[PDB]
Amino acid sequence: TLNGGITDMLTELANFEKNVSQAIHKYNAYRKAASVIAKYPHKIKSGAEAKKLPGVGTKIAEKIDEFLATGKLRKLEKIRQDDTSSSINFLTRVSGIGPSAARKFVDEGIKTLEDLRKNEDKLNHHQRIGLKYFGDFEKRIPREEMLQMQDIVLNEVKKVDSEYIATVCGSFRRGAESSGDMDVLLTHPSFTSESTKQPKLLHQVVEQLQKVHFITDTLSKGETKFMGVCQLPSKNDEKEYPHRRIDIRLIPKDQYYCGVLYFTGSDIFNKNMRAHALEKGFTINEYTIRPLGVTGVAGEPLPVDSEKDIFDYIQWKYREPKDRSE
DNA sequence: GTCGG
DNA sequence: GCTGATGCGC
DNA sequence: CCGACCGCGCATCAGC
Ligand SMILES: CC(C)(P(=O)(O)O)P(=O)(O)OP(=O)(O)OC[C@H]1O[C@@H](n2cnc3c(=O)[nH]c(N)nc32)C[C@@H]1O
Ligand SMILES: [Cl-]
Ligand SMILES: [Cl-]
Ligand SMILES: [Cl-]
Ligand SMILES: [Mg+2]
Ligand code: NA
Ligand code: NA
Ligand code: NA
Repeated sequence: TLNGGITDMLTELANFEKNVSQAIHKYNAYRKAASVIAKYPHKIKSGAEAKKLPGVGTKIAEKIDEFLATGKLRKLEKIRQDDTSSSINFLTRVSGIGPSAARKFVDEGIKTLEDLRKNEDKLNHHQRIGLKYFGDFEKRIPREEMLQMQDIVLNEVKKVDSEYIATVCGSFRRGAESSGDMDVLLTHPSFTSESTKQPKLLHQVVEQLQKVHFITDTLSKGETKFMGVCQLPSKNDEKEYPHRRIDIRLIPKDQYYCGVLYFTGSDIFNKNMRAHALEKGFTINEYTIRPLGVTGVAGEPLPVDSEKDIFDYIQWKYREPKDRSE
């Protein structure tokens, strides 16, 4: 929050480029600048000082000078007045509605919360649930609640098969005091990069979590990735808890470290680490770290037995999860 | 929008 | 039905 | 300059 004013601006500009402009790289350009500045241990005095950080160029430098002087950005002042941009930004806040669908809904006259609600028929399944829990999904989850959720998920998984290992990742693993949702990495001895000795491994877990009324809805579900909704149980006479988004990723047991690296994030940290990797001649995904041949084709997986091994391959000193929140 | 070759 | 490309999300 | 910008699971559609 040291340069919160500036970081909020950039994030607003990022969201604009992504939602309205559908300009993915401009979106990432702004988020990275915001990330880099949020990490800067000094209260930025000028755009010149900002431009020294990597990710901040000449354009963002001008904007930062304007913000510091007026306390705002004209470009944003106008954007907030443009009804189309405002409508598109709003709609995109519903899970399942992206830049394209948002713009299309607007063309059709579907622009508000009320509109969406009276037009459920025009929404696929995911959007339908996103609208259903529109309010809850914007609420934060206190670490205390994440802890209760962790307990339920681990114990229920333990009941299905004592050999399952569920690891809560995301901002939780990074030590945050509150998370936007719950991310669960899951492994089972039967599922390795070598073979799937048992079917429905993920399905069985989902089923059990639904059986105890923890998982309440499903946005999407496949053999290895579940995207849905969950809710902590409330006590007698106690108001129930908000519904929460939950992601469960089944990953080959032998590829745990690359998997937990991926799922721990942050997303920008991942983007930065993978980029640095390429420069170092390696390619990283949630399954493996491979070398880049002369041509450019990925080689065979390199041996990995800890997250640190991955860091070593790219010549980066290890960074604990708590320090990966970029 | 920013960066590196 | 399939594969491949596009949305959307992590 | 100007090309690259991480990598992938699932839902959905076009074309066959
Ligand atoms: C701060 C959070 C948004 P929250 O607390 O508000 O939930 P989070 O938990 O950090 O991220 P979230 O739940 O969206 O995705 C989980 C992880 O998936 C990885 N991940 C997400 N997006 C990407 C991406 O674009 N690329 C890669 N490689 N990994 C990603 C890194 C992410 O950490
Ligand atoms: Cl772009
Ligand atoms: Cl691994
Ligand atoms: Cl791979
Ligand atoms: Mg999360
Ligand atoms: Na810079
Ligand atoms: Na959305
Ligand atoms: Na998530």
